Amino acid sequence: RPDFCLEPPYAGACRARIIRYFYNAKAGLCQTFVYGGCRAKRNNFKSAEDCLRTCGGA
Repeated sequence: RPDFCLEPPYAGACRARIIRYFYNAKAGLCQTFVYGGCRAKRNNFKSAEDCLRTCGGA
């Protein structure tokens, strides 16, 4: 699995409330989180499908 998928979700410092997905590697699930709109890291997807396609293979 890609290393960036193992990183914790990153809201960042900005003040928007944008629902995004991250791969939760303990759960083995893509989950939602609130992204603030700046400085996104890579474990931050616009859909569950994109998250799972990227992060959701061994």
